[PDB]
Amino acid sequence: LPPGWEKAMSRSSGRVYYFNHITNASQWERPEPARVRCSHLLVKHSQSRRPSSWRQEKITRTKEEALELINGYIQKIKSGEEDFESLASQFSDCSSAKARGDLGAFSRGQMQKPFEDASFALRTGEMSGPVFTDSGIHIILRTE
Ligand SMILES: O=C(O)c1c[nH]c(-c2ccccc2)n1
Repeated sequence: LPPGWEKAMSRSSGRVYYFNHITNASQWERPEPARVRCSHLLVKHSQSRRPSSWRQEKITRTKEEALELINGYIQKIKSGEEDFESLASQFSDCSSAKARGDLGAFSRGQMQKPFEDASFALRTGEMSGPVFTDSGIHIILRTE
């Protein structure tokens, strides 16, 4: 199995699924470049390094409330009810929101490590689960 992937058991259904401990992605089916290109949606919380964004001068939501918001956006994106770009534009606490959350291409050595590791472990087109850094909690979409 590719980097980060492990076989797991669903508590709900008792079916096997696969879980990636580097991206936090999970999927039902059984699943390195010099540069990748990613978009993200960042939800900040009261313990972020900078609890402020273009959306809200003072961010007061708890880390747990940020995680519920992230999980509801992942749900909508996976159901096809919303697309990732749309929710990044509206709700991301990063100023990249104005660019549909696009960060452009980057190599290793540039981003916070849990972000970098998640970005380089995703396949093209693949979205992470919740990824925690000192900025807050991210959903990451690898686009190249
Ligand atoms: O204000 C912050 O802490 C912040 C805003 N954006 C980011 C960020 C951008 C790209 C990758 C990881 C974090 N951090």
